[PDB]
Amino acid sequence: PMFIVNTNVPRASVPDGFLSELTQQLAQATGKPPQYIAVHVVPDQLMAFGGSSEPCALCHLHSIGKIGGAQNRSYSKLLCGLLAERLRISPDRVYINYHDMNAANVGWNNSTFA
Amino acid sequence: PMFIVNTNVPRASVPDGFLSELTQQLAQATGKPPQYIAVHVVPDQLMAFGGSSEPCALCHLHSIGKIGGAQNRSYSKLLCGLLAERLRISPDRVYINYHDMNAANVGWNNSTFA
Amino acid sequence: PMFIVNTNVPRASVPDGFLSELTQQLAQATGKPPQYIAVHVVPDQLMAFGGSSEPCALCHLHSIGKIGGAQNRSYSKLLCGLLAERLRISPDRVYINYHDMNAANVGWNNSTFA
Ligand SMILES: [Zn+2]
Ligand SMILES: [Zn+2]
Ligand SMILES: [Zn+2]
Repeated sequence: PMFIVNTNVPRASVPDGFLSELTQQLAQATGKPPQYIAVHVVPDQLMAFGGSSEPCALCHLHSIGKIGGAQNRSYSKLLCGLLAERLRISPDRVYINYHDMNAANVGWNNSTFA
Repeated sequence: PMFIVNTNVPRASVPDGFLSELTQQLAQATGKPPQYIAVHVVPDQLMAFGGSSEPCALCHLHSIGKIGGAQNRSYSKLLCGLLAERLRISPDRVYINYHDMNAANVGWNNSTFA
Repeated sequence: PMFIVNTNVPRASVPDGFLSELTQQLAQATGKPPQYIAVHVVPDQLMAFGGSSEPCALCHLHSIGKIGGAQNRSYSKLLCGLLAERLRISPDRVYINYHDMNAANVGWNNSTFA
């Protein structure tokens, strides 16, 4: 899994330990080994949500499998919870795009997962 | 809908009001309420288009529906027009990837849009 | 084709000529003219791979065609090779997501590629 969060929250408002928390919780929620989880946080962005520059987040989760209606609801509850608690972003100002990747379309270690 | 533009144009060359203009025009083009539109501009990037570093833009539009051949032509005319007029980027140095998302694959407010 | 690499390697560690090298190598690999290749490098990112903040890269390649099982293995060897040689990133700390785009879903020059 690869998770990116783009946010207008400033860098100093991203708490120490946040990438590690993301990694741990995504490993558990997806069932994937932590070694395969990548996370990326992009603060200080020029963004708006509903025309408003109040705190917001635009995110993507790519995974080989483990994507679907019920799973995605679970991930959203988890991730919006983290963004609210750690970054003080309202859940109704977060979008997360979920992408189920075919193994043949993910490169890693000089090859692909197919 | 959510729109990102990545560009090598400097931040100081992004005019005041640009995010609001994007929001408004995307609402109008997609037919979706502006409260549902998110926009993100990333200036000062290290980028090349066709081997050179004159102003350029690489963009993504994710939407739950409202994506298709004729619609996408209309979005491109709109968005390239805005990038040309406001950021002084030539339309032939803009790529826009259009992604039609399933509602179950978009997280928002602790759940999905399903 | 368009290629983005997001990395925690610092900007000063990105060699002069890297964008040009990516452009030329992608043109050769995809068989597309360099005029159609766009490249984007984003250094200094807050990211982790497997919970670790050692050097890593998270990448995307979007192309209209030229994506598939064998082609993607070849691109992965090529691109991991470049990131190892030029940015000193281990191949086992690189993910590349390959996205085969329909021509009608790529905007350019006020229209689409359809
Ligand atoms: Zn996406
Ligand atoms: Zn895309
Ligand atoms: Zn992707």
